[PDB]
Amino acid sequence: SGFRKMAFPSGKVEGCMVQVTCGTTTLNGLWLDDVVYCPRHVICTSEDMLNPNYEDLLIRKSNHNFLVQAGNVQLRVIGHSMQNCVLKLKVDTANPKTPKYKFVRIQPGQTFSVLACYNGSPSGVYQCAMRPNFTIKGSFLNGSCGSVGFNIDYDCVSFCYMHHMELPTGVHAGTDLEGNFYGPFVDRQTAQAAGTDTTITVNVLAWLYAAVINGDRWFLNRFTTTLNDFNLVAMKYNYEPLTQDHVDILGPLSAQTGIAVLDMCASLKELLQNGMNGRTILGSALLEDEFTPFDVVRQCSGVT
Amino acid sequence: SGFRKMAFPSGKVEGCMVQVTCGTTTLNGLWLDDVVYCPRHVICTSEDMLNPNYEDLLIRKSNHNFLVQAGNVQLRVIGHSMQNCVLKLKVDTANPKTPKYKFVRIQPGQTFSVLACYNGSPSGVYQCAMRPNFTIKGSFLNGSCGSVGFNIDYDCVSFCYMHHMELPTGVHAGTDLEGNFYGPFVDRQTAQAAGTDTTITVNVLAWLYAAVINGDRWFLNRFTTTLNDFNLVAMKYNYEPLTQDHVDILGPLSAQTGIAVLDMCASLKELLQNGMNGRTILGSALLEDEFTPFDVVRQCSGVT
Ligand SMILES: Cc1ccncc1NC(=O)[C@H](c1cccc(Cl)c1)N(C)C
Ligand SMILES: Cc1ccncc1NC(=O)[C@H](c1cccc(Cl)c1)N(C)C
Repeated sequence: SGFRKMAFPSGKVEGCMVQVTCGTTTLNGLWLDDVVYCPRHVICTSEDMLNPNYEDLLIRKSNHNFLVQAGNVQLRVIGHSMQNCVLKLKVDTANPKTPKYKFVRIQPGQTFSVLACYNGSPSGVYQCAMRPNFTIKGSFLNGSCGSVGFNIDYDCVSFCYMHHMELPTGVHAGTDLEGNFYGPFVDRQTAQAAGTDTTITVNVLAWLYAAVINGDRWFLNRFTTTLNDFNLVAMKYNYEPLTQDHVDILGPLSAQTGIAVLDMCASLKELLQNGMNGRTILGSALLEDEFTPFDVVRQCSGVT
Repeated sequence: SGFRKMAFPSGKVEGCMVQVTCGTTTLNGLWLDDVVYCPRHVICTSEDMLNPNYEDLLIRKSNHNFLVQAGNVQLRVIGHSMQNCVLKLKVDTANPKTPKYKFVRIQPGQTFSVLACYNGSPSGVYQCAMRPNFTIKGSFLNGSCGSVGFNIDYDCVSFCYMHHMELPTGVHAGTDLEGNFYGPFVDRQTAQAAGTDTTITVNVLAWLYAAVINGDRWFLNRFTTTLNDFNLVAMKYNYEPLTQDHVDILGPLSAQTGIAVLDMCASLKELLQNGMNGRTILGSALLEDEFTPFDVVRQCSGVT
């Protein structure tokens, strides 16, 4: 029993973190096999970030200009290329701590763990959701660029995020491991619109199922609703519209608790319209949306 | 910017987790040097747990009855002893992944990360506070016994908790790594009173300082208070009394923000008496108490 915002064990990722320095700038790199991945803005100075021409800035750089250090050992850079907003530094040594890995571009609403790093050293691990607006609400200071997000299936690490930028609103933006930004963001010091964000409805419902499994059942009621009726309430409260695909994904949780998905929707509708009346659910006084149905099943069954 | 409930990187602890089996029961062990540590209830069957005589149950056991497996390798047990509520299994091989470590008995109100494990394999990592009543609100299922709590200073892991029991109320109890339970708990299947819990006042204030540092300042007011006036409010709302030692510990945060500790106390007093009026602080609709002043400094400065 109990339900916590749990991150994956970070060990396999800690063994991949390196420090990358280019001129005056130092940030984090991810060392997988014989390639070190890092944000391309490592080649910029403060005068460049306003509107950098990354192609021209990278032309003034040679393999010997990129300093890569893994703990105390210096890696030898034998190749360098830019792929979208990431730099790929070929080194002469494969990382002996390279786990089984994949690069994946996650969907908005999905979750992942972040290993925050500074100077190539890990400081902490936390669980994040990729917001429907493609930002993440993380915890990152200057020096954290290059820190990554990931999921773990058995022994395989699926890297899904690389931290690049803090927006003027304090929210975070970054790329997949091919260097493609999530959302409309660009890697330059300009005011950037993070669109309207919505609450991940299927995740709130998954968390309500976690609450029932763990004993928090005060919010269950004698009501039901329909997808169209529920979605009229979701639009009013800026919640993502619920689809039959979402209902299908909540099937295991509906089977486990014996509570039909539309009956849980009616509980959510009443919570949206009336609030919590000063009560809490799983230690929270607000509707939590950063747990997927998969996360709830995983945490409630004990998958390692 | 941003503030998250962050756990320490779990890597150094993952390399210590083993599976311990005694007869029918399997739980987690912590392998440090040539000793494997685990809850002593591994020697019990379901008939024993109601009122076990651990001394007599351990007498029916030999070194060969304790099966220890680290990943796929079997460890050879050459000694066994009981220390309070923990068993210490001497093995013939020192763990080559043993980090620099210490055993510490943490104080109530202090925080630590938990690496939840099943069959010797890690499933997730989360940050916990030792409640003033010596329970922890974690996330543990059957099989998680032997999972540990820890803090990390530079390269040294300070192990502070070993999970033993879920109380009928769904909260968690365990021991330090010498086998002494935190609180009045005993390792037997009996109804056990977890005393009245209070909110960790110094931690709520630390979190209010984190909120100001990160831009959430709506709760700041034109008022002040005194330790005695504030403590009249803390007693009414079952908050731990604030002492000058707590004020001293909040000194770095007071120096950084320029907000005197008693002025922050007056904000807390008004939040306690009026609620949040439907607003949030650092993404929360309730006063968060599981961040110490140290955690706030660490997260806000970037300690790795
Ligand atoms: C300070 C900080 C805090 C938290 N997360 C990231 C940063 N860094 C940044 O946002 C900036 C930057 C500015 C503009 C565009 C981009 Cl891609 C990056 N770097 C270059 C220092
Ligand atoms: C099921 C479970 C879920 C979460 N955390 C722990 C447990 N296990 C327990 O609480 C029990 C037990 C019962 C009584 C006393 C003690 Cl010390 C232990 N074990 C033996 C299964």
